[PDB]
Amino acid sequence: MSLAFTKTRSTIGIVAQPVSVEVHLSNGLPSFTMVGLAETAVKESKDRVRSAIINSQFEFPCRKITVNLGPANLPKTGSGFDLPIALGILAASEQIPLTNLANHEFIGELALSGELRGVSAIIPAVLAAHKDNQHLIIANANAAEASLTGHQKVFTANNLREVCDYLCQGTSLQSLPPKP
Amino acid sequence: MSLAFTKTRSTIGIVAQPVSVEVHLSNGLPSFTMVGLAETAVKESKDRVRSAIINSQFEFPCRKITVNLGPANLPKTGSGFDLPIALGILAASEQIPLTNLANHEFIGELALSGELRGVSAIIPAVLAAHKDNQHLIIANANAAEASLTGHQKVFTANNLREVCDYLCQGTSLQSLPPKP
Amino acid sequence: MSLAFTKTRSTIGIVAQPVSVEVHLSNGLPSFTMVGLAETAVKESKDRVRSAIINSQFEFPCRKITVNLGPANLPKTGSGFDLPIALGILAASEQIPLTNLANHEFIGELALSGELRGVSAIIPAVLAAHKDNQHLIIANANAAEASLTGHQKVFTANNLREVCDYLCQGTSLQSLPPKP
Amino acid sequence: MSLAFTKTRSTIGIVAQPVSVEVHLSNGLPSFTMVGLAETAVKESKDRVRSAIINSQFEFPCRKITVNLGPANLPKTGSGFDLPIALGILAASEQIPLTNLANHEFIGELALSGELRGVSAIIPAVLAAHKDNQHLIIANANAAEASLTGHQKVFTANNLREVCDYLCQGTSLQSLPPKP
Amino acid sequence: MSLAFTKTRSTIGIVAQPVSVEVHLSNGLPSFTMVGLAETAVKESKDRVRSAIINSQFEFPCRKITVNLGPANLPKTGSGFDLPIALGILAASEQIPLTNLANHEFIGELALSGELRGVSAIIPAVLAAHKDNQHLIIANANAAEASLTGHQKVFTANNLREVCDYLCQGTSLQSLPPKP
Amino acid sequence: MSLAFTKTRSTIGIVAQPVSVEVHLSNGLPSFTMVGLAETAVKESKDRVRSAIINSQFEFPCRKITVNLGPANLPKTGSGFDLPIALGILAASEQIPLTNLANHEFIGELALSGELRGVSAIIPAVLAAHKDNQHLIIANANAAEASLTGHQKVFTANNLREVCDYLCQGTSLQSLPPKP
Repeated sequence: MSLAFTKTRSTIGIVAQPVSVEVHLSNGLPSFTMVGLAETAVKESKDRVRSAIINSQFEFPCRKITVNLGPANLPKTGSGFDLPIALGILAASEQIPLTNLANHEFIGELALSGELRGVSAIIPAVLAAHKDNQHLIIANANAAEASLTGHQKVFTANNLREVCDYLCQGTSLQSLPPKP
Repeated sequence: MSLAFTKTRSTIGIVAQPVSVEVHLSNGLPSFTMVGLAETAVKESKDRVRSAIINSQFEFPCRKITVNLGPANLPKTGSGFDLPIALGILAASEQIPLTNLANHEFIGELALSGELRGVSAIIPAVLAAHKDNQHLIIANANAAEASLTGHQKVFTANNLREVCDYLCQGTSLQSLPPKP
Repeated sequence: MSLAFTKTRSTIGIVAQPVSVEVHLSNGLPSFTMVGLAETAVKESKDRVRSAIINSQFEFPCRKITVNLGPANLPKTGSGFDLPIALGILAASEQIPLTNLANHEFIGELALSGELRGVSAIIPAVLAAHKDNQHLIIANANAAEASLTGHQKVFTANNLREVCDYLCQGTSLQSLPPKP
Repeated sequence: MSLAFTKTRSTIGIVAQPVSVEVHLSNGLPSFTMVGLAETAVKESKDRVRSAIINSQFEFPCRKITVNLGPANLPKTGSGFDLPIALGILAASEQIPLTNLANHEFIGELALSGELRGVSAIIPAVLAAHKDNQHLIIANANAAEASLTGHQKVFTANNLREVCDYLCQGTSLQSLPPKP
Repeated sequence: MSLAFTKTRSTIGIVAQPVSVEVHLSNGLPSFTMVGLAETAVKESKDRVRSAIINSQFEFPCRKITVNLGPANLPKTGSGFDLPIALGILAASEQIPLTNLANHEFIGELALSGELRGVSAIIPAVLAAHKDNQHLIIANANAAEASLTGHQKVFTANNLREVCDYLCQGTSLQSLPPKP
Repeated sequence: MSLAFTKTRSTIGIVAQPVSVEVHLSNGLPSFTMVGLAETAVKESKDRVRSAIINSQFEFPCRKITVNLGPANLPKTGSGFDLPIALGILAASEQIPLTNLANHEFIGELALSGELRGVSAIIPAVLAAHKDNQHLIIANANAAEASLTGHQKVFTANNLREVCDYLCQGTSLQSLPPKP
């Protein structure tokens, strides 16, 4: 069977509580289910992620998908849950080796072309990821904001193809710009 | 490809936050998903855009239509998203050459005849468009309001066919009144 | 094509905003879609219009109906939108020549037999139609209330067949009784 | 044709406004639509009346029933709309001659088996039916409250077949208020 | 005829209002419809009744059930409507002699297996049953609370099959153990 | 037959009322019904439990599931109802002997891999289970919180297979950490 456990961060107040996106593909009819108290802003990432995956020259599963963005108590608010979901889908469809996601935290928003967009309130997530020793991968638009941290384990990408190539083969991504 | 990008502006308060209308025509059955936090454009812009496209002697895709409006975490209020969405559908269906959509914004609401009615609070959009060096193509009913600025590279249109010809061809569209 | 426009009024407070009912018949399956922020009272006019057209010895289209009500950002409240919509459907289905609907403004709801019924707050609509020099056609029940103002160029009908006859061949259509 | 115009009264505040319950059996698949701002306590009248009409040895049409009860903009709120709706449905089915509902106002809900039940706030309906010159009909349970007025033309009954007889062949409901 | 009039008591304020649970069984496709102001806790009772009936080695009809618990204007907020509904459905499909429900008031919910459970605020129901001289039947768990009154004629049971046998044959379920 | 009961606790106020979980597998089409006053956080457990059962190398019933968690008046508002539901489903589908669950109480949510996660406020459940003398089984993440009571019979586990072996085979494992 195939299931993937991607990591990310959700901000509640000042602390970015860890969140564990958990995709799981079944053999039933091609539905799409999201649980874990997903707010409307994050409950509509279904079609957005579908388009961002199809447009990046990938195979979007024709299978019963079931995302589980939850510790079931915490409601999810931000819009940065598209990159974790897309990478979880790809990893659970065997298009990405699941061992690449060992210790990475992904935060990003996907357009309909696969291009990544900048989420808001990124600093708490970067601080939490640094404190947890995890690698963080964010959209280019947040590179300027996260440059202050000066943490050497943060990478920024332009689109989903960049992140997929980095995970599968490690093409160096883009690092973060120098501290101001 | 079947992916098109368009630009418009949503007015919250006094600022006109740029919006990125993204249309992606998939291969499934007829659908018109409109992700992005639209309130009254959700289920109303669909039918107006469909009828305006059909009545202007255009092919309406018999596919799964996914429309994603600008930033995900930004409620979108006005009714002027019919022209950007219609042009995005036409571009994604190749009925318009999308290589000429880069420098132009679009604002307006479409009737069922393909005619362009006048949206409210338009001058902020003109200011923003000129600041960014973009052509702003608005409905004829807002020509009076747009003429105050006298900004060059701004235009106004009677119906959707006028704009589609101004893009496919290069016919001068309407210009603006000199300064009534 | 199968596309007809009608005019009516929407009374809020002391001002009767102009509303342009727009009807389009497409080739899809049977359906009836309203647009323009129509409230429950307005949005429930579908069945009333259907039965009023059917019982008046007219032909109700089997096509997909699509009614767009005037400005897309103005909620519609009154119940007098049944007559404009019925006339729009008949005009779009070629049952009526649509040149007659040029300068007239129609108000008044429809019973299930095709007979017209009165609607509250009719004086502002009469005033607005007077300022625009538009032939107003209202339900016969509203004659006893409108005629007190002694305003001419306003005609009152009892059933949809009467209005259709007046538009097709100018068969009188009664008139507001003397001020008495 | 298939149409019927029953009558009843709706009580808001102290006054009881006239409410013309109307029916139209259109050709098509089985269906049932209750137009006219009907609240839930009226919207279950669908099943209530269907069961009453199949438990009173009557025929329930297999046609697209369309029960409109206006004035449309009046928020019907009571629950004694089952009897007028059932009578109108029967009349539109040519089971009850429609020449008998000319001067009869009906009130009182229907039990699942056919027996009429008592609705609250009946006195204002009695007062209005007195100030219209109508044969007001109520459930037997309301005889105690109708007696206080002592008015005539206030016949009452226990089940549907009692009131169907008072209309078709067998007159003399013979349940006038106990005391003048 | 597949009809059954069971009875129960609804408690609002201090008085236990009478409730007449009425069940019909049409000849259509399988369905289920609860009529009246059935609150959430009541309308979920459909599956509870179905499971309790199936597990008790009874026969669940494959018909278009239609449960109506009047009056239609009194909210049914309690949860002890499960047992009366199950008994009515059984009696409708010639599974319980209808006559045996002559003067019995049933209160208490069910589980999937059919075992009865206690309900809150039982004393007023017993007081009303004594006043109206009905053979009240309550859940076994409610026996302890229904002792302070000390009224006779009140029976208790744990399984729905016990009540079915008592109604069909008569087995003296229990005797409401006395108090000092 | 295919009916299985499981026990758990819901914290309402300061007390942990028992919540009997009941699972019924009918013969109809594949479905899933959660009867009882279950909030979104609880009725979103269908997908979680299905995925946890499938991914643990178990068999998920291809039947009309019907989950009831009584009483039908307590607003079940916890987040650790997934483990009792999964255990009940497995027992109902003759996958776990039903005699094992006769004395144990279960708590803890599930992931899409079957691993158990830590619910909030486990202490009241431990206190109530000790008072009633039931073997409480909780997720490993709650071991630290459950250690500060000193009560034995608080065995823990990491995934569904662990608890299944604990019941089926008897591989008792894990326990409260010493007594800090």
